[PDB]
Amino acid sequence: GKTFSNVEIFDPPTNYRDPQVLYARPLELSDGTLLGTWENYSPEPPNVWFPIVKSKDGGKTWKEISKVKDTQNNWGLRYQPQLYELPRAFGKYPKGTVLCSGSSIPSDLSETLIEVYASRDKGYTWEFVSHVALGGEALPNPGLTPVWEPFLMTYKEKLILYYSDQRDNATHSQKLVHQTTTDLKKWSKVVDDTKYADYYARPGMPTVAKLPNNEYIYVYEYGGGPNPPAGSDYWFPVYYRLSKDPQKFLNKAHHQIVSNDGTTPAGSPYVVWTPYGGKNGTIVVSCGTRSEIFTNQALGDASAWKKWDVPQPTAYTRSLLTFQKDPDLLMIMGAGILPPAGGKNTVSASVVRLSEVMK
Ligand SMILES: OC[C@@H]1O[C@@H](OC[C@@H]2O[C@@H](O)[C@H](O)[C@H]2O)[C@H](O)[C@H]1O
Repeated sequence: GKTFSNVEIFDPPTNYRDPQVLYARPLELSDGTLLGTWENYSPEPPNVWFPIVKSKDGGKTWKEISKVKDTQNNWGLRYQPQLYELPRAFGKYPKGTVLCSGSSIPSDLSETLIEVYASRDKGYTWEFVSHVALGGEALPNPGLTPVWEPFLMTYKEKLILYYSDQRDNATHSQKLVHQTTTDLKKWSKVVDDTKYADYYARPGMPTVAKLPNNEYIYVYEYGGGPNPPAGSDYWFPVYYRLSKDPQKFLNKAHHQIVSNDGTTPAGSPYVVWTPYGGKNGTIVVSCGTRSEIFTNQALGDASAWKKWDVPQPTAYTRSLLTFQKDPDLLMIMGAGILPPAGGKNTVSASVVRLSEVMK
């Protein structure tokens, strides 16, 4: 069988710091191998690292094959890891190089630094590549200037790195931006992807997927979005935008995700698209406060969102991956909840079939 539920990837030592683990991310390589990483809250020193686990049987079993370490700052690689495989060469880094981006942060949380590291041997060894974005104190409070949450994607001859940015702290509590590169060393000026005029709004957590009508869907949580539910005065509903040019979401109309039964997903979303289910494929979205997946088989039409149960539990920024040799297969991977986590977080995954789940 290719499907499985709740297979454990990592059970953290008892001495790891709340939340112990968080922010799981998967990656499929062109040879079918899977890589996985997460925020790894070990007792320091040594400075924290991003572990790299590898599966050769479609995620049934896993083994750690390396650690991505901060070799530049004597801080550690601490938050918001993101794995990505180059689909083409950039500068001296050929097609098939594995990138691991993430934020390097000293233990005292006084600064944030989004880095790119590269592996030329499919995840066994790593080398620093470049510093992308420096920010201030790593607490999500209005007025601080941190940067967070890198997400990578290619577009033609460019690689784009999307992230969350609090540096414009006289105008936006947080906004969403990107930089681009053609060689993985020189990065463009910051470009805005999504921002709202009320200072207290905090759009965050960008992820992106390519649709088969040559548009891209750009998904994020809209901190401070309208109509918080009774008894809340600030929430993080999931919104998205559509654009033929993925450098230009800023000027595109936004849409909230709401399923046909009225469910409003919120918190730390993650989107993928898979060439399965019909001529438009299937867009799949997870959010960080519910266990279901949300699907759209109409290229992001706002009235076509569906919702389906899966056996993988709710988790912060629960992530998604679709298998290139079988688009019907969906991996859902998580590393538990935001602290306080009560010592309960583990890193785990399920593989489901959209054909079975979508009934
Ligand atoms: O990833 C660990 C997590 O990051 C910090 O918050 C960042 C905050 O999270 C999103 O919801 C927003 O885009 C961003 O400002 C937390 O302090 C830490 O637990």
